[PDB]
Amino acid sequence: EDLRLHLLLNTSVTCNDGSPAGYYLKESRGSRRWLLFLEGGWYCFNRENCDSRYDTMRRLMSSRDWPRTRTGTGILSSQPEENPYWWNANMVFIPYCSSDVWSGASSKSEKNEYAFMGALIIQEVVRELLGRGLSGAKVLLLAGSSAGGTGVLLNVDRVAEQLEKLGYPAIQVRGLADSGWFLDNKQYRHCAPTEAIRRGIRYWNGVVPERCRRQFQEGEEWNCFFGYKVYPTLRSPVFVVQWLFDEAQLTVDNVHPVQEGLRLYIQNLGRELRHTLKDVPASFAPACLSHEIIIRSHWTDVQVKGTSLPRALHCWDRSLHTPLKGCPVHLVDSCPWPHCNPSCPT
Ligand SMILES: *[C@@H]1O[C@H](CO)[C@@H](O)[C@H](O)[C@H]1NC(C)=O
Ligand SMILES: CN1C(=O)CC[C@H]1c1cccnc1
Repeated sequence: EDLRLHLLLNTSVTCNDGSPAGYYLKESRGSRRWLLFLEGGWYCFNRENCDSRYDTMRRLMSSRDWPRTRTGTGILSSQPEENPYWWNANMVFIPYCSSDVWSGASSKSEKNEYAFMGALIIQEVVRELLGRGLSGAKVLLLAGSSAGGTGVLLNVDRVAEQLEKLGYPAIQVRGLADSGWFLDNKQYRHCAPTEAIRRGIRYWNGVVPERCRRQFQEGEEWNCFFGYKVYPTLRSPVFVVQWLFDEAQLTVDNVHPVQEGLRLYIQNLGRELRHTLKDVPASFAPACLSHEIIIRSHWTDVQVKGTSLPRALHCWDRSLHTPLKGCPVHLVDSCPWPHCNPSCPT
């Protein structure tokens, strides 16, 4: 089940500390499908808080200690029983070592203690994979969880543009954003989350998709980190997986028996998330308190309206060949409290 580490041949494309970035790959020679998964794990946004992350979360800032292999799990598993959706695909795990929500385009230098190269890491992984078989692909699914899910939204159209400009117009680029669809909502108690993104973008030289940038304009690029604002600007097909009560959303909202004020807050959050997905035709949004799903081994277990996530993704593939009989692609729970769906993870 193992994916093998390859450090980037272009060693100018680096993790935060200047060590080379890389990717883990398991090829499937009989397949023209490629799954490129972006790991998540928050971010850091100034010298002091990146230094702390370097002390105790160093694998998210450096390749120096990465293992030579990783086991593929969930959507990265090659076992049909664990991955009914894409078990025969070529599998790529791209470690998150740039701490920039995959948006950065800044090298380490005499003025920069850290490199923030997430956007460039994605493009360099794609370039190097073209020499390893990606050139023959029919579908490239850029997937990701948490900050990696936001990274999908920020980067899927740039991957599509890169392959067009390199002369590969037959590769269909698509996105799968898991747990990366956040609300810039009012907190339950008062930390300034949107301010941290704004500061981060300046620290990272962060880049956002061009059409979204042109809408919000200079200084307001932080808006494009919020799915409901950036998604309408995207041209590539994007399937959105989002728990209605995402634990990271609750964290940025300062939410941890439940009285009326908090009950109303939680119910309003789920309703707002539901509302932002009403016109997202490929989506899976269960009424659960959880965080991430697609690379979890039991990702097969959750269902919305009787349809599992692997089935919904399979129906999405069919829709991209009018709605499909018994094969839905838009699956959003309507019940208003975490675990009102009996299939929620424990
Ligand atoms: C290596 O990466 C750097 C930084 O992204 C880029 O500017 C440069 O063109 C790359 N070199 C090659 C040979 O691909
Ligand atoms: C990008 N994000 C994560 O990786 C988890 C939480 C989310 C976020 C939203 C708003 C402000 N800061 C962070």
